[PDB]
Amino acid sequence: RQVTIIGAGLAGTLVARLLARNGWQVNLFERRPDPRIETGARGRSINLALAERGAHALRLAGLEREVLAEAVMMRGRMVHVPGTPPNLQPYGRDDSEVIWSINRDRLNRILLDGAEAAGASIHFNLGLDSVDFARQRLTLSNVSGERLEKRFHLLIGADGCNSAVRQAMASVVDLGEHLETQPHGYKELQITPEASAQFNLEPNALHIWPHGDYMCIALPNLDRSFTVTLFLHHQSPAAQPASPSFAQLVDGHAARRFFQRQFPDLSPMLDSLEQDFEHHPTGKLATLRLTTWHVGGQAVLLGDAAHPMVPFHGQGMNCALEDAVALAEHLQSAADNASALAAFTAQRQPDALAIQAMALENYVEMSSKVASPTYLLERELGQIMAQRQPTRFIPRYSMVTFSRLPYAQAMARGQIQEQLLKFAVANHSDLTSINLDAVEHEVTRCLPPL
Ligand SMILES: Cc1cc2nc3c(=O)[nH]c(=O)nc-3n(C[C@H](O)[C@H](O)[C@H](O)COP(=O)(O)OP(=O)(O)OC[C@H]3O[C@@H](n4cnc5c(N)ncnc54)[C@H](O)[C@@H]3O)c2cc1C
Repeated sequence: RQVTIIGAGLAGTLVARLLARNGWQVNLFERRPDPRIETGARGRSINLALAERGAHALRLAGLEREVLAEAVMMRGRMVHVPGTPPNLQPYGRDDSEVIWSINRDRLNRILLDGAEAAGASIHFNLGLDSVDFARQRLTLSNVSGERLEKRFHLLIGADGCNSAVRQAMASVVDLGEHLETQPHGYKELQITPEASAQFNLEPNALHIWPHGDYMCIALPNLDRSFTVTLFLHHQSPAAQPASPSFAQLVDGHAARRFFQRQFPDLSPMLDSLEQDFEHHPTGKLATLRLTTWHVGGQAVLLGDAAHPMVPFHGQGMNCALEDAVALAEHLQSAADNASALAAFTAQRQPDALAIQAMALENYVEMSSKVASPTYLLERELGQIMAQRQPTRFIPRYSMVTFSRLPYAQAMARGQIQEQLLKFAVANHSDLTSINLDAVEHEVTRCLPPL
């Protein structure tokens, strides 16, 4: 059984390992050069939040130990707001609930080694150009433009949010594609080990600078450098045309004044802010949903290729790793590749839609809009119910971040919990008019333990 994978990123390299371990002949093609070839280059790859979902997918592949050896433990959040230095807000309810920060290039190199150790052949410096589904052949382009034609039996599209495989599929089947762009862009910035230490930025934490309609978030690296992401409107809306947006930050000097005003404890650590701002492009935020992820038994999409999402729950990589495991499982036990791909799509598509929406709801949190009094009372009640019934009432964030519950079931339980809270608080001022024992009974009736 032979398979061709396009894209030696996170999902593609993991599924290569799993399939090769299961006895598949795996050929993996990647447009970029092999990052394991030693150069003088200082890598500027971002650090990623690896949660229990991703960690478990790596465990199944036998790689968790190697990845975590090169990852920084984030025990909690540091929320930077004016008035006092931040204190750690620890994760969940014990020490075992942490998030790991792993550098993208480090993870990629570990996955590549893992894929080759399992028997996969990885071919770099070759970009997928086109696919011929009738004759079962695809075309790759090399660095100078030479076009190489190859046979495939099964094509896995793991080539990212602008997947060339997906583009090829659209020419033979209606993907039912819907694109939802968001008004925020992002810019990746860097903190050196020296800057971070000078201003005492805690390495073992996730750092956030909230500011209503815009914000920054930073994740640590092994060498004490941090990667910072600014999220900010591309343009100022028609109302509030003076509100901050990238269009006002016409150059690095404007960027610097923006940070000095809005993020004063962060600006001094951004040594290369001006250059980073001008040299790096402003990224776009979008969600892309497809009704179908496969063409018969010939081709399938996974990871960012199948379901681009906004980066606001730190789950795109975690979802991509989950995808790789599921795809390998379905391909190993299916009647033909066509059955495997349909079964895989039916399992993972509802979960992808769920995290895409929950990421957007996490993204919608980033707003200057105040919390309703109703909302605050619901939150207080939910914290009490979480204490009294910790196996039934679990905040949706913890279900997503610290468990392996399928995304769609996390969203379903969150819906039940929110309905329960909405009716318990409906026409009550404060908490003292709410019968907490009666509410706890409703929690027991409506939410089975996990
Ligand atoms: C700012 C930001 C922060 C994020 N933070 C997090 C986080 O904290 N946690 C998290 O879980 N996720 C995070 N994500 C999401 C995460 O980066 C992605 O979901 C993840 O990288 C997708 O993995 P993938 O393997 O599907 O795609 P990729 O990692 O993008 O891999 C695609 C690969 O295919 C290759 N390729 C592309 N086109 C071709 C072609 N034509 N031919 C051959 N090869 C090709 C590319 O070179 C690349 O190697 C973040 C995203 C952004 C933008």
